[PDB]
Amino acid sequence: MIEIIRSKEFSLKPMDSEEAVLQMNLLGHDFFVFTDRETDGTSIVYRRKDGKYGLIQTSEQ
Amino acid sequence: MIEIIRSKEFSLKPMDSEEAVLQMNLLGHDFFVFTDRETDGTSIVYRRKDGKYGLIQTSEQ
Repeated sequence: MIEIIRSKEFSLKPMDSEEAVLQMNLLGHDFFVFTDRETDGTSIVYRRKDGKYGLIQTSEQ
Repeated sequence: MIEIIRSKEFSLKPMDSEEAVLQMNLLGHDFFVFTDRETDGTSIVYRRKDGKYGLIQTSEQ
């Protein structure tokens, strides 16, 4: 049985995806939360095992 | 060489993590973007291979 774990802080301090993914790779986590200082908005960086990375962008609706 | 791919839409329509993770599991994606209608804020649901799920919450700073 799973638990869905609530966690906000990975790094919230705004940085590029390259920056985020960098640290995503340090944890070895399949994904990392970062905001992009451009707009200071939330964008998540994930490990695309195809040789890419999956970037998501949320600014609410 | 990677590309960081920009994509916002997985489902932005606000739903619980359970709801999101459900569909995360339909894609087989290690993670899924959903907002939580509670506050209508962004929270990402990810596949914790430990038998959990990783939930992230972003409401900006």
